[PDB]
Amino acid sequence: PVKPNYALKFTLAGHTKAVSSVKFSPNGEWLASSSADKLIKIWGAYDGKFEKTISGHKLGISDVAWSSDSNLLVSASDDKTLKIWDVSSGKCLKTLKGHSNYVFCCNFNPQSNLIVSGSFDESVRIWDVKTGKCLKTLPAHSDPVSAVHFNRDGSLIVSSSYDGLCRIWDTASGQCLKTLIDDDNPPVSFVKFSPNGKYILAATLDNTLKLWDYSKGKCLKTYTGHKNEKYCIFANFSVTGGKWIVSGSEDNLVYIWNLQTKEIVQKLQGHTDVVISTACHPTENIIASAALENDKTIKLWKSDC
Ligand SMILES: CN1CCc2cc(-c3cn4c(n3)CCC4)ccc21
Ligand SMILES: CN1CCc2cc(-c3cn4c(n3)CCC4)ccc21
Repeated sequence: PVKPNYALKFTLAGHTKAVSSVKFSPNGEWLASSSADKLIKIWGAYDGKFEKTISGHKLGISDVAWSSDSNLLVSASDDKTLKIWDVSSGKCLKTLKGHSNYVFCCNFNPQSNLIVSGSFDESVRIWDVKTGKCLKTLPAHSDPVSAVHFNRDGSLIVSSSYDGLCRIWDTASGQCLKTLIDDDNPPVSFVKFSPNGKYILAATLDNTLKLWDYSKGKCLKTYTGHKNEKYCIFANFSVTGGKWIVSGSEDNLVYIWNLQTKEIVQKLQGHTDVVISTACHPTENIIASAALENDKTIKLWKSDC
């Protein structure tokens, strides 16, 4: 396919403040959302049907992430903690304490025995899921950490920060293996590995996404056309159909680029505030998007390709 044709299927209302993050469960059945309203909500991935609310954080939530078996969630909160949740029972299994300021980002490793987190306190922490203990504190950056992500076999962590750096860490040793420096260093507002783990996708607050070969330490692709100067917006690799890059934008649109040609192939209209988060379904051509305070809704979009 040369262009996808995503169309709005469902609009999911329920959060009473800005939505911060949406994530599809690895088994494809569910969507989790986090919000400034201190809640996690679970929704059906295919019908958008509200399932349940998970509560417990004392302040807003900035991020949520699924374990690989789709049975657990981890959330990152302004209350300086992460919480590990059993989704079926709703129970908080562990409260991960150690960060000294807002926790902004989180992720399980593929094995899901570890959680990585990034904080306003400028550190990256690695946690043991089963014990709830912090295993390593990495002196990762000199400004708030905007994103953290494990690669495909969990051996590496990538982190990004308003200090303008992306760094690659050895999970086991905690050593910094790579620092990515462009010809300039605008604040990096998001980063994640490509599915094959050979690239990293990095968002910067100069309306630019970049695809890096992080080993070579060189930029391969650049994506522009959207607006991103203020917020940390999630971006994605869409791989179920055509190979796209997907991102939210501060002009209330979802942007989709051809990964190879860097050309915009679709802009999804519907939201009425900044689209802060997008997620791509693991097996179907489905995108979830979520918006900030003036909108508060989550949208599910489906394409034939
Ligand atoms: C309520 N607000 C305002 C904008 C915003 C942004 C985020 C966020 C978290 N993460 C990202 N954006 C990218 C990687 C992790 C969370 C909460 C909020
Ligand atoms: C990744 N970075 C860059 C700037 C930033 C800002 C905040 C933040 C959240 N909240 C505040 N600041 C005040 C009330 C709630 C969290 C993470 C980050």
